[PDB]
Amino acid sequence: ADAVRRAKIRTVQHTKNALPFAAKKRAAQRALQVRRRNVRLEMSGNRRR
RNA sequence: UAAAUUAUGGUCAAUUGUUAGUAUUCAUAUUAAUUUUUUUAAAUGUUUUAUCAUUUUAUAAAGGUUUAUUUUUGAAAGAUUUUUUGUAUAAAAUU
Ligand SMILES: [Mg+2]
Repeated sequence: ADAVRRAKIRTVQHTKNALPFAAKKRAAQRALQVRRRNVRLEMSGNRRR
């Protein structure tokens, strides 16, 4: 009975903390995102002849 | 071919753990799997001016390809001084 109780709140905390955890791990990657690639400029740069 | 010189009148050792620094496993370690994790969907407001203008704002990517590199006198710094003057443009060297 308690093993299902441990499994229930782990999925309950996952539904609540899906949105705020996705914002912090996005901002943690943006600090390491020095000189991101612009993909629409490389695809327009390959189009030029 | 110098021929054994004669108080042997001083023996009682070494080890108390304190070091002038590349040290070797042909089978173990590095790689991918038994395991990876987390995101991202473009379409964009730099600003002051004397106003249809003028003053300040000098290294984004792909492509093409390089033996090598750095420092403006000029703009600013910057001053009760002033000449667009204050030695920047080069060499050796190693695919
Ligand atoms: Mg000056």
